[PDB]
Amino acid sequence: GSSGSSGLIACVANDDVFSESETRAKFESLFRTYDKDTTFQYFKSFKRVRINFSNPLSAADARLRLHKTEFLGKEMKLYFAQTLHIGSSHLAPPNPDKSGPSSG
Repeated sequence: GSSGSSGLIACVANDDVFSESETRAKFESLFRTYDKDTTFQYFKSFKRVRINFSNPLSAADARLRLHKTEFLGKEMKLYFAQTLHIGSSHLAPPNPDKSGPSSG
């Protein structure tokens, strides 16, 4: 699966978590602790946090180890990011180009 989806949309109610103060870290550590290549994307106003992982494994544990779990006293939620971007078969791409794929 060259291009696989391994993200998670964590919904936090603590408006503070959306600050550089520190409250944020705590939230990150929760996931970061698992994977180090995990990326975090905070969306102000949308009260959403997209956490991308390096493998479809951690993403799972990140849910059980989190979610409803009372995060600092406030219950947080987590949804499985549906795919990456719009799919569906469309106008086939133009002729390919020279390339040398490696093993996997």
